[PDB]
Amino acid sequence: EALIRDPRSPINVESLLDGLNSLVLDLDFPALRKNKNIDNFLNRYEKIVKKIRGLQMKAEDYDVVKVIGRGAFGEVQLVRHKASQKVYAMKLLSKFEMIKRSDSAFFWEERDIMAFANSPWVVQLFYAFQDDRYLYMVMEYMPGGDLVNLMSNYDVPEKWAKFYTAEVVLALDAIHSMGLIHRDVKPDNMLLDKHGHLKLADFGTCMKMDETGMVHCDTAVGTPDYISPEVLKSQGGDGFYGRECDWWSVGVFLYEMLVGDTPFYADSLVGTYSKIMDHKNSLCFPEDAEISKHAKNLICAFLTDREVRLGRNGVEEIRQHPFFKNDQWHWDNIRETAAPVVPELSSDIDSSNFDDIFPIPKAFVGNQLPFIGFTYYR
Ligand SMILES: CNC(=O)c1cc(F)cc(Cn2ccc3cc(-c4cn[nH]c4C(F)(F)F)ccc3c2=O)c1
Repeated sequence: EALIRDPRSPINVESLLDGLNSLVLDLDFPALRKNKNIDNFLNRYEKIVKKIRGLQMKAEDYDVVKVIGRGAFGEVQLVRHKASQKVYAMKLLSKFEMIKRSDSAFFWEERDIMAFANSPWVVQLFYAFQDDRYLYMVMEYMPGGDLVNLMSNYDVPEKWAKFYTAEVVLALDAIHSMGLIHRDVKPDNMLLDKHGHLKLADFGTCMKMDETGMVHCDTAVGTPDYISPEVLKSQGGDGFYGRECDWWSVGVFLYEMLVGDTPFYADSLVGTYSKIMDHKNSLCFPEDAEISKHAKNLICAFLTDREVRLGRNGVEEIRQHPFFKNDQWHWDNIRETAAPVVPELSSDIDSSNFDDIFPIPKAFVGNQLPFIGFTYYR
């Protein structure tokens, strides 16, 4: 009864119900019911399980206002809780699609981080639940938009980039000191809160480090404009990198904010992938840049090989780069100072910073087994 009480422990009630409910799910097919045992079970339990499924958090308890972001295996809806009228962002992952086209385990870390970091820098998850087709992650909704939309609507001044970069650095470092590497740092994944401050999201790509502070992966992950050369090189086996691969992407982000184009752009993927590997020969600023001395400096210090990449030793040697000199904040209080863009929000459901958007088995498969334990209620 002890381990049962722990919502992190593998055998809490949320888990025990998921299994029982996953069992009925994966067994109630006319083919399989031709086994006596399976029918005996589904007889004794199908009525109760259907009643139970109704009492558990389900997709229907959420008014859906707009789809505000799509993705590889699902979408993110702006939803309002019908019974409590509270407003959340709800990510949906498709069990169908994760099973076929994925490692289909990325979601545990993504949930665990958003449910337990309790950091100013990490989007907070309140509920994880599921049904026969989908995983659901219910999180605080960030009404400021992402840094993509913002760069889309402003001539970003270095004062601002000095602000946003610092917040991303503190956030990546927060994520880091929790043992995790965020392998997919893009302006798409940096979100702005009610007051215009940064929060990281989409931890689909997170990997916990070992005690030596490295990860050993053997598949290239991320998105191509931002892939670091070691992760890109790691696709060929013997991938050994540390958290410095995030600072590479922080580099790409500063470049894109100030220049307006990604530093290793190419018409094709193979072009970008090649341009990344050849970064000593391919990184150049446009002659008509109007980029600062220290700005171009910091960016070049990020976009180099991992052996010599700035931030290798720690976060403290990024903070002290002259690019960060400013009459507007210090490093230990930047989330307490005013943000360069504060969203004019009229309502709790303001969606303005957002643009608009199985087989039946013969025998037993157990397609719902990977998802036992995902349900969680804070
Ligand atoms: C392997 N990755 C996938 O399959 C995948 C599936 C998806 F649906 C979406 C994505 C990428 N993406 C896009 C927007 C997004 C927005 C929020 C969020 C959280 N709180 N508030 C919001 C906001 F209001 F900004 F929407 C949280 C996560 C994501 C996010 O992950 C990836």
